[PDB]
Amino acid sequence: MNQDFKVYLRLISYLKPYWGVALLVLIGFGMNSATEVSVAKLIKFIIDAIQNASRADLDWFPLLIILLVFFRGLGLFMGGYYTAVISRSLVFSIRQEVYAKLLRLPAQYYLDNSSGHITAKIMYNVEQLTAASSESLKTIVRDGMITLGLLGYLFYTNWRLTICIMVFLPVIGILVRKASKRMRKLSMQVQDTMGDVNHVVQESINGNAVVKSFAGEESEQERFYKSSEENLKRGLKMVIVQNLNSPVVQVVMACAMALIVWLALRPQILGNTTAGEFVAYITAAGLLSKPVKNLTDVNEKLQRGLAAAHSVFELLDLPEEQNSGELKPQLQGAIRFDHVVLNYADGTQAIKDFSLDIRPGETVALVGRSGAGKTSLVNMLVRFQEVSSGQIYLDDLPIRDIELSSLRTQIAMVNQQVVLFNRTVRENIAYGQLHNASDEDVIAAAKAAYAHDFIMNLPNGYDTVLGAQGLNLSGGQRQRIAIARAILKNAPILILDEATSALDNESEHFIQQAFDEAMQDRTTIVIAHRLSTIENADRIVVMDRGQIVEQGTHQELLAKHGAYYQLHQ
Amino acid sequence: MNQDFKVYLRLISYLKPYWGVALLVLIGFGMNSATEVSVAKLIKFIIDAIQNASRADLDWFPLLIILLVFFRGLGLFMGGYYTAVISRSLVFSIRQEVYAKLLRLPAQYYLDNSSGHITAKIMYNVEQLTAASSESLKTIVRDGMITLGLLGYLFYTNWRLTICIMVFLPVIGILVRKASKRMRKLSMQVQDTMGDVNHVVQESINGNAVVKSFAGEESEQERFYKSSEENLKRGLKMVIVQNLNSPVVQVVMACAMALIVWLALRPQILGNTTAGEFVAYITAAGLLSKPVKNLTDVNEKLQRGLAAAHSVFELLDLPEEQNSGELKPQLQGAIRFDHVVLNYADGTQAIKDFSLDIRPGETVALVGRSGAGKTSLVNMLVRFQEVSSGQIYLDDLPIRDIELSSLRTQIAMVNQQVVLFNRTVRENIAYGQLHNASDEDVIAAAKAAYAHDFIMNLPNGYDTVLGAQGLNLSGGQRQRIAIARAILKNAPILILDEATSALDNESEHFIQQAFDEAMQDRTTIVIAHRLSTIENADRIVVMDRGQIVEQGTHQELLAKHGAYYQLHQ
Ligand SMILES: CCCCc1ccc(S(=O)(=O)Nc2ccc(NC(=O)CCC(=O)Nc3ccc(NS(=O)(=O)c4ccc(CCCC)cc4)c(C(=O)O)c3)cc2C(=O)O)cc1
Ligand SMILES: Nc1ncnc2c1ncn2[C@@H]1O[C@H](COP(=O)(O)OP(=O)(O)NP(=O)(O)O)[C@@H](O)[C@H]1O
Ligand SMILES: Nc1ncnc2c1ncn2[C@@H]1O[C@H](COP(=O)(O)OP(=O)(O)NP(=O)(O)O)[C@@H](O)[C@H]1O
Ligand SMILES: [Mg+2]
Ligand SMILES: [Mg+2]
Repeated sequence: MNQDFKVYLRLISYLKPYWGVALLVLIGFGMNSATEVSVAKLIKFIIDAIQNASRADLDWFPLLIILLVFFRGLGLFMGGYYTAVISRSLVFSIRQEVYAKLLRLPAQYYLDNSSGHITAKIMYNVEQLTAASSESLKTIVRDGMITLGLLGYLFYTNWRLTICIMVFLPVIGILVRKASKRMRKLSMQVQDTMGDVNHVVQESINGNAVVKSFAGEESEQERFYKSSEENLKRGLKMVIVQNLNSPVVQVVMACAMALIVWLALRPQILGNTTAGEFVAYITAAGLLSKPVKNLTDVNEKLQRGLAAAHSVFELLDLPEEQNSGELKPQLQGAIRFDHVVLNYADGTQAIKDFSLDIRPGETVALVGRSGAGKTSLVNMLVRFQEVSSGQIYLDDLPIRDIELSSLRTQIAMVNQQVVLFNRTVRENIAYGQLHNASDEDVIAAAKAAYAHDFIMNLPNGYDTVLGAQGLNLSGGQRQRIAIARAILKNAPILILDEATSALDNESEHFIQQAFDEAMQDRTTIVIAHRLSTIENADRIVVMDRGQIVEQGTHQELLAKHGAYYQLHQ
Repeated sequence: MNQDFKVYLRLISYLKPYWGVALLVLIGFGMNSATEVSVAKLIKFIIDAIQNASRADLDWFPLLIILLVFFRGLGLFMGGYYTAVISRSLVFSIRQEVYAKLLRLPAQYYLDNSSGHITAKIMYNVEQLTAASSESLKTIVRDGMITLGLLGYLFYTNWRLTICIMVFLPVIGILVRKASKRMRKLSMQVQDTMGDVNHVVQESINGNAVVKSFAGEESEQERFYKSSEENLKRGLKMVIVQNLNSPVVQVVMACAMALIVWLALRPQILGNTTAGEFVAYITAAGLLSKPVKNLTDVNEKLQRGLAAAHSVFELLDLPEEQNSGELKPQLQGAIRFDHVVLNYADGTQAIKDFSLDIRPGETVALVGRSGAGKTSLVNMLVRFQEVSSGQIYLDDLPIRDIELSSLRTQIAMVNQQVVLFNRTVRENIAYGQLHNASDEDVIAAAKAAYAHDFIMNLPNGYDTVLGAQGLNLSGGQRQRIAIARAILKNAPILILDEATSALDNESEHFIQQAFDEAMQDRTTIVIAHRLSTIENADRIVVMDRGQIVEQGTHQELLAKHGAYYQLHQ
């Protein structure tokens, strides 16, 4: 339960480059505090000048008005503006850090956690951090200082009476604590339910074709309501708790007021400046009412931001993709699987004691049933999945010794399920590490794949902004953009995971003919089911439930009368 | 520029079932207004009882404290709580309406607009509507009434002086308007940039494999910063405008105060109850300072919510999927394409004068190059794309005459790019219209596809919660879940758009053997490139750039020595 202090301290580490502007908020809120205590002083002055008859003093009051207010504004702005600067800026730094963390999270994270839930963390939670911090830091400092000024003033004015207020403080302290802990639990619940609403909406957007074909609209609406309504009945409860706590505190303050007043309304009243001194105390006691109601109202906002900071720090403390390395060039591309075993988070054993040695500039074809672990094997080469027992040596170097970005930039991949961005055709080909390729480099790539001619037929050529998943292009078309992207990469190691599955006989013929000219001392791993493209591979690896069955050339395996010979049914 | 009134009125149509609780906020904020005006009255009373020596009257002051505060809280809660109820509830209704609208948006919307941009509309914008409305309605009503009470009180107290305040109002009015219009433009900019940040993050999540393989992290970070920073320098500008407007208004109020005071500090002061009457006016003038600063501070929050309501109403007024119909059963499934033409939003002509007549319980195979318009044609049958010229008659009934949900529920679809949810295996098979299928129905479907045995090998059988895109399953595996889903549907019309492209020779053999038993007077359209599965089709349609080339049986077309004969290379 003490974990709040740990989160508070962590947050403070971020406001180290803001110490300069931090005192600029204290100066500003210190003078606004000075302006509120000066109100009580002015009411005593205006009475004393009317009582002890001093019109000469009263002539100054109009000049004092346009001065107290001017000096308030100048301090109120200095305090308010810099608070926002510190807050909004500090949160911008967190938004960056949280995003950077995300890009460092492994492939399993992305698989286990939906877009909606992930989004709510960087969006809703970091946005809640902004609002809560920019309003709580403002109120807590501005109205906190005001309270401290007026408490000080009441002590200088009459410490005998002000000291009776301190006995009523453990009541308020217990009342604010009970409400605070209740609203924190609710803050946790209001943010989770919000990530749930985000999840429901994001999924509906992704699966719009299934939602439409299978008429799932009523069912999506139902689950949207379910999560939407929980989120509503939770924020309502939080508001009831808030809107009920602040006045109960005001009433337990009024009881301290009346008791202090009944003692101040004891026989000997002719001591203080009749009205002047008496009214000044009552005015400074009332000038305290509003800044305190503000301090109790900010508690909802404060519990909300604490729940969000806890979520942000949790995200930033998640285990991420392990990266410690060296910048090797992969040269030609020798690959060695030494007693490799691949276990998925869920305990599935996709690869079992797989051992294979690929020589540089060799075309090795992975063939087998679905569930053989072909994609699983190839995914290990780019560290999408970490080796759990065994080793992968790329040029006799343990794969994990190579710096992650140095490995990836050297291994070209044509994934089984083609992934495209909502960017131009050119931006999709010259993506990431290829974002410095010239227009001529892009056209060269699209020509190497059978992509150039269809690109030229699109409404805007290479500048046709592709839709959501490039779903404004046909099946085989999206597939050739992915090939163009990998060809442009021109990497020592190439990976073709069902790269032709959506291509017509004339596209498949040109691309395979253009992949004969792409054995430029380039090691390539082909996962194909069309026994025609497999046929010309240097080595054929028959896989079954993460193990090798057979190995060898198209002739060798057909002569063996086994699995490969039987696959020629 | 007047469009704000149109948005305001629209919003009012939502608070028709809240008229009951609406007066409960006026009662509550009316008594809190009565409590603030009673402060000025009490300060006059406390002075008058001290001046005109009435200790008997002063004995009541302690009871009045615990009464004014008690009656404030009871009104402040009644006003504050019901405001939140009305606000949060009204917005919940909008969140539902906005979501319902979304599910009614066409397939092109989903293609043209990214998940991130769409999300920001239902999430960020509807969340901004909540915050802005629940805080502006509260402040505008509570502090609006207070201002009206104190203005009234100052008129009863001294209307000769209070009337001089009205000449200073067109100054404040011009000052608040200039600031208001400036913050509105900024509110527009702060929300758009937020949808941009959402877009960048959502894309990064979807394309994590490309971001990883092509090392696009630095580039994603850059664009995240670019949109993140714009959003920061815009909210900062809005805050500067706010934090500078409120005090300038306070100073132009102080000038009206000093002028009213210099007239009240003219020779004849011995008229009013010396302190009593004078102080009461000054106190009620100062009790006005804070609720007015609140009314000028709420302007930022108000411009933010207006920009969001404008966005929400724009979303709700978008053209949606046209739906006017009749509940026909599609019976056996006769389909007639009459001089059909398909033009995509962007002007591409995917289908040109396509005419074809399918008889019920016939297997018609669509064959041709990529870019033939096979997917385009099949997509029209489920109204994913509307016919632009020509007609589609399903059982001699114009397709648009059939009610949308009635068409879709009767046409089973196995899409080219398989789409799966982050739900259990069973929930993915028995999705939407099939969400009432029993466990035995699900197992029957997965057995009909080659799915049952691999499902049984997964960590949790039919209860294995599938990942993001079902990417915790292999290629051919995800494909068989989609087949299972369509088999479970058991529809009169079946559509197989490259439904076997990821299946091994033994899965492809079982499924095609299990699809021979799925010609139960069922019309099926097969888009295949494996000339083996096409071979047994009743009719073969050779397509090229949205036109038919050749038509006929496997024998007829091979004997024709044309395109189909040439495809047998
Ligand atoms: C300690 C624990 C308990 C707390 C407690 C205390 C007291 C009670 S109670 O039941 O007696 N109640 C209350 C008792 C007292 C008060 N308040 C006051 O006596 C102070 C009111 C006031 O006169 N405030 C003011 C005046 C002049 C200003 N400034 S000025 O004179 O320079 C000026 C400038 C500009 C204008 C207007 C410009 C436009 C024309 C007017 C005046 C400014 C400014 O600038 O902020 C502000 C409030 C209350 C209340 O219940 O709310 C109960 C509980
Ligand atoms: N992330 C994952 N978590 C758990 N199990 C997984 C995951 N990815 C794959 N598997 C399982 O591991 C086995 C082999 O997977 P996979 O490597 O994709 O096979 P494959 O040979 O590429 N098959 P396919 O592409 O369909 O012809 C299958 O039973 C998968 O469901
Ligand atoms: N939403 C869209 N907007 C614009 N053009 C599109 C859209 N969808 C498809 N097209 C284009 O229309 C043509 C035919 O599309 P499509 O119907 O998907 O062909 P296909 O025959 O299924 N090809 P394939 O699946 O790759 O073998 C192609 O040139 C596409 O890029
Ligand atoms: Mg695979
Ligand atoms: Mg297609």
